[PDB]
Amino acid sequence: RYDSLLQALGNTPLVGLQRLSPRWDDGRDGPHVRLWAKLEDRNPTGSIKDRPAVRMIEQAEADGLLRPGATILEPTSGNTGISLAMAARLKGYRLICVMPENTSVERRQLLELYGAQIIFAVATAKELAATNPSWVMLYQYGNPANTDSHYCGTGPELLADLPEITHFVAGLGTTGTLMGTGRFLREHVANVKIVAAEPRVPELYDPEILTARYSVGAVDAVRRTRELVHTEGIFAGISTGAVLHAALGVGAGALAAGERADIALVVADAGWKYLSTGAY
Amino acid sequence: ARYDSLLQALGNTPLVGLQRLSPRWDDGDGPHVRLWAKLEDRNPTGSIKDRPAVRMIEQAEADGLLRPGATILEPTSGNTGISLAMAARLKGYRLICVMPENTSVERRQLLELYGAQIIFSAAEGGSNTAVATAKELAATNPSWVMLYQYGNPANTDSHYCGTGPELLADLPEITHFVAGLGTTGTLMGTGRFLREHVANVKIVAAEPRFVPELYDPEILTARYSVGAVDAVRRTRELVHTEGIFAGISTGAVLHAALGVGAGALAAGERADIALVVADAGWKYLSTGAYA
Ligand SMILES: O=C(Nc1ccc(Br)cc1)Nc1cccc(C(=O)O)c1
Ligand SMILES: O=C(Nc1ccc(Br)cc1)Nc1cccc(C(=O)O)c1
Ligand SMILES: *Cc1c(COP(=O)(O)O)cnc(C)c1O
Ligand SMILES: *Cc1c(COP(=O)(O)O)cnc(C)c1O
Repeated sequence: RYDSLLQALGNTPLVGLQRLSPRWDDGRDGPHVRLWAKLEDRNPTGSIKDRPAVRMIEQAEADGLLRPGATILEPTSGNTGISLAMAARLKGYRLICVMPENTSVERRQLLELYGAQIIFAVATAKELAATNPSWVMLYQYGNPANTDSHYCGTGPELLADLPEITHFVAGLGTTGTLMGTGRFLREHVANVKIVAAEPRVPELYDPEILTARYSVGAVDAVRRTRELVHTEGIFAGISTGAVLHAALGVGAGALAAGERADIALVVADAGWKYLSTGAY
Repeated sequence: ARYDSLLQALGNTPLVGLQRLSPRWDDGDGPHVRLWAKLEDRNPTGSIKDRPAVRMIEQAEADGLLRPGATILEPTSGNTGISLAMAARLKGYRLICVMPENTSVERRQLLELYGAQIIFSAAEGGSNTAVATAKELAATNPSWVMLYQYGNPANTDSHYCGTGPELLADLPEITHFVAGLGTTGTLMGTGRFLREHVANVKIVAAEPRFVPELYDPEILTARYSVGAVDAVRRTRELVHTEGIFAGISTGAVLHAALGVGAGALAAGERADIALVVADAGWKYLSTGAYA
């Protein structure tokens, strides 16, 4: 038990996708090729972003860059702003997000609910921060604490739950998830594969880390999200579907090569905020 | 630990202290009065109903009453439908939900996504009408299996064997348990396990301003009615002060738990009060309650 919602963060579960795996059981036909989904919607605000956000705020607090009542500014497409907004409420900070306008209304309403101000993006944010040296722009595209939240949280957990791991599949945006988790995994698990999926350059990006990079179209992503919820029950956001497409490629490949695989993949958030789009 | 199936990643939900919101968080001018939030939005479909939906099916499975291909029928205000819709996809069953039209669009959406048939019963009569409609649909077509959540003891048992033990493990110093009073499973099963293990424990109900066959009034200390308006206000207050983005029934439980908390404070008595967050705010956004 916890004294704050902020502590009820991480230690997310890992779930075997038996129905969707290319081959769950070892058989006379070859070794298993299993997909394991890690449910990051199970964090305080519904997404993996609670990890880096919280750690970024705590990290600047400790660096002495924040004082109560202070204004925090972050460019975000939604999830980090929501995470940050939650944390700024409890800690007594103001939040301003710089966001693209083609975003789902659900994001707006949660930002508003948490008391965030929205300006309808990195460049914009950078300009405003230059204009207001009072403000703190944690900057998820370059803040080492993004990568650390994953090196120190996601990665270790994944290793603890899946020591037989062969591949890790995540989305590539700020790149924190793959740089943190991936470097930790490569530092502990020999010949481990680190696989991005991106839509068809931050400062956190390390080119040495990725093993693979699938580009995934929007139609494939949506299609795959639906398959996931039809077949495993998992009500995931759309990034998960791009991720899952790239997991089925690696899987198909392990199946064809008769090699054993256990393929951890990230469910970065749930479908809730994507409903308005009518992709579900 | 890991799970071979989403069906297993269920229960063992977190319990978090509400420091800002508890009347008196520090035991120092009075003993403390503490609110503890058990977060049942941490469940496969984001609701406490995962506990009972799963256990009803499995227990039906056991008793011989189900074998896939089979079609389940259930009346629901949404949460139970969703749980059952998810569990029915994995187990190879078809689902019909009877649900009133007043319900939020988000519930409809999810139900269809999981691919349940939904008969929207008329708003007039609420759940009585959703239930009566299912009984009549059951009466045509006896092959459809109605688990019946208002009377299936696998509902009360899911909380007796899960929710309760989990509470007692995390908050052994517990003095009250507050939860909404719907099918009555949560309060009956959690309340029965706790009365057995914790002497003097208070079981407190919240209900909105027919009697389910699960309902044993012996288990309850007190029934608090709560208006929608107070529920919305307390739900909003919960996010503003503790960051917890809860559903509206959680506001009603919060409103009732502060009553009890306020009671303990004013009499200088220690209270450690556990309240259920039955679901998150996601399915309530279209209502406008969060604007
Ligand atoms: O990169 C993604 N999502 C994503 C979607 C599809 C694919 Br394919 C890969 C990643 N999200 C993201 C990236 C950078 C910042 C934020 C943010 O929430 O502020 C989110
Ligand atoms: O009783 C509630 N919610 C509720 C709302 C306000 C108050 Br006060 C107490 C409970 N939900 C409920 C009850 C019975 C069945 C279902 C269902 O999801 O089918 C939901
Ligand atoms: C942030 C995010 C990603 C990408 O994670 P990064 O660590 O930023 O690369 C993918 N999907 C969702 C839903 C996200 O919020
Ligand atoms: C079911 C439910 C309740 C009440 O619980 P019962 O165990 O049915 O009495 C309260 N709130 C929500 C959101 C629910 O789905």
